[PDB]
Amino acid sequence: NDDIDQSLIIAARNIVRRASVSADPLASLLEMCHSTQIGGTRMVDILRQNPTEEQAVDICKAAMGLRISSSFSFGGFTFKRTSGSSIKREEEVLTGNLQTLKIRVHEGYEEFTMVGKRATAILRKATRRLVQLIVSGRDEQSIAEAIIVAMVFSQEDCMIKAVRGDLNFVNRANQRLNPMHQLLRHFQKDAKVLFQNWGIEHIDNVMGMVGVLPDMTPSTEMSMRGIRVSKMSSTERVVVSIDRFLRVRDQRGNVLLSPEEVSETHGTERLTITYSS
Ligand SMILES: O=C(O)[C@H]1[C@H]2CC[C@H](CC2)[C@@H]1Nc1nc(-c2n[nH]c3ncc(F)cc23)ncc1F
Repeated sequence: NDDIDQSLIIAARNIVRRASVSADPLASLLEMCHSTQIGGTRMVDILRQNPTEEQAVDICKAAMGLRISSSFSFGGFTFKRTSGSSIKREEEVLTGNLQTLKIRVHEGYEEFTMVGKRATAILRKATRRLVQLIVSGRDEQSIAEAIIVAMVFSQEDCMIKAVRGDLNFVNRANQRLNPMHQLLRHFQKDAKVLFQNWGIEHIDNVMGMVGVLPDMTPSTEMSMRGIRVSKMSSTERVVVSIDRFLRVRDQRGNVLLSPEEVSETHGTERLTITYSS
């Protein structure tokens, strides 16, 4: 039933936002999920039996020890590893404003699939290197957003040095964002410099694959390095941890979800959401 899911998501998102601004968001979130009711039934009972995988929903599921999708969310996009592997190595890099950031750099060749509300992509990358990106979204803006995420996700030096400012982004709870999100929010405010310094190259026009330029204009002759455009599976469930501030981590310690990665809501629920604590 799609009506339950639509309302569950709407409820989950509101709960995570309202909990995130608490002193102990995890406690606050557990209180809200126990008493809030969707269409009569208690929410806890829905999470236990509902198959929906969503950022806010999987946060709530994780909060009560339920298995969730191994995939992780970054910049709104759901990354699933199709091939390859990497390992973590806390490096320290230098931005284009001489600000130092301690970043978890991933070493190894990986293949991914990015999925978003308004764009998808296949992303090949390796140690601080974007090999290939085949984005395919709704329109210009939705596709640019997907490329910005890919560039920041790649951890390439040109992207790091493309920073032109001091990164002091905070969240609803007025806490500093972790490095990778600091970079992301900066290049979402304006990706002008990022796209210039990324670099262009000559492309060999193949069907479907169309190139794109730093101004977001196509070309069958030249495109940006590794980035192509186009037009148009199973789920592994795994145990996950959650801490005070609703940061969900897999066993290997990588942040799968956080309040920072939940979308905004439309708030036209088909079922009855009574928010009790
Ligand atoms: O590293 C983390 O703790 C999180 C942070 C928020 C989302 C992202 C990006 C940073 C990351 N989560 C995860 N990242 C990765 C990953 N694999 N290969 C990568 N290359 C660069 C990168 F940058 C992250 C990754 N694999 C599993 C994850 F679960």
